[PDB]
Amino acid sequence: AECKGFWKSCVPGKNECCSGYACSSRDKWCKVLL
Repeated sequence: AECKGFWKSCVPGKNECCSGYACSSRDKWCKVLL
């Protein structure tokens, strides 16, 4: 099963993004550590 990316749309509490990525409910998108 594939996983979210960096620009994908995710929800808070789910963290569908791949390991190392964070979720932001502010814009409901994915995040990546600089």
